[PDB]
Amino acid sequence: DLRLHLLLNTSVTCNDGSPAGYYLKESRGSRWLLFLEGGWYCFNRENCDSRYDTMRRLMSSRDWPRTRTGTGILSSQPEENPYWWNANMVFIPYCSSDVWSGASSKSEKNEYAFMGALIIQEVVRELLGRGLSGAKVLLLAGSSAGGTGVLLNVDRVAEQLEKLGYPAIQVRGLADSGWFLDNKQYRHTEAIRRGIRYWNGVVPERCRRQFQEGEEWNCFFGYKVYPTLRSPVFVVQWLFDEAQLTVDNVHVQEGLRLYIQNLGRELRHTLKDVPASFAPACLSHEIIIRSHWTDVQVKGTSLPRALHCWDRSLHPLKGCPVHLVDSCPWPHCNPSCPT
Ligand SMILES: Oc1c(C[NH+]2CCOCC2)ccc2ccccc12
Ligand SMILES: *[C@@H]1O[C@H](CO)[C@@H](O)[C@H](O)[C@H]1NC(C)=O
Repeated sequence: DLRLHLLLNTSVTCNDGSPAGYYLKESRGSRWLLFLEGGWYCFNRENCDSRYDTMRRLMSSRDWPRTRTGTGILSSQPEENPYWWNANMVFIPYCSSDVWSGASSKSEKNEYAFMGALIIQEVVRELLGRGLSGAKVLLLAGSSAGGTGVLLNVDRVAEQLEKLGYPAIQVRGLADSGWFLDNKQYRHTEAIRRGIRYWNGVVPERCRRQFQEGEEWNCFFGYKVYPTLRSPVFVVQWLFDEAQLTVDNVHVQEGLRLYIQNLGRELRHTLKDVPASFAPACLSHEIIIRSHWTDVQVKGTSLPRALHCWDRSLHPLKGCPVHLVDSCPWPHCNPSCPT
């Protein structure tokens, strides 16, 4: 169980103005995993109002429970988490509906607050007083919108710790199911463009400088923002991601067969030069906090093993690979895919 702490700076809020927060389980014998929850987003007054009605835990802390059970990479049991079972564990709930990009308070012109980028900054600052000041490695991880959130925020956390005087903490990222293609749909980007303006969204500075004003939406797509990042980032992405297919209007004859095979090939291509990555040929979505995340393998290597090999590479390795991408071209051509 991880224990809830609401932020002491009550000006850093969820969408409805309630305080944001984090769930923490300390491990005093260890020198930190900070996980960003996902859950889509909203981009105007009308669809944010709908989300407040039936997805309110993603917009408010008013009904959060006092504890959460750590699962998958957040579990403290070696049988469930061979990778980092002894680490300090943090779960940051997603209550800003902005893909963790926003920096805008609720005001007399704004019905909702969109503060995802500032929530991450404030969690880091308050954790430094609870033990993070002594850390050797801070791994910023996340699933779905939280995985895109890692890509948008990992270099800002690194800069924050450097400016605060902690140059010895190594900041790294782990992006799960947050690597999308802005491709042609099977049946018939504007929502991101509108969302960024609604949220006052912020993107990493080197990427912003490349694409310039009005084109910041580009930095939400992994294959465009990743080359601009300085922190080490491990990318986990199913080749046939269910959220990607939903946006593509896919739910089998020749036209759809070719569409699906082309999607897998394009995703494989975007990862060819990503040295730390794990990309199985499965139809699924998210994995790192699922309890059975230890089951899937690529070329004989599990995801917990690949992450352990990544740790060793940051001190190629014999029998300990870090770049693992399936080549077979159809969902479940990998026998270890989730049923
Ligand atoms: O915008 C898209 C997404 C989701 N976006 C959400 C926010 O961050 C980045 C990805 C997924 C598939 C898409 C396919 C084609 C065009 C746009 C797409
Ligand atoms: C609380 O957070 C806001 C927004 O980031 C910031 O402007 C303010 O300085 C913070 N308060 C303190 C005491 O640091």
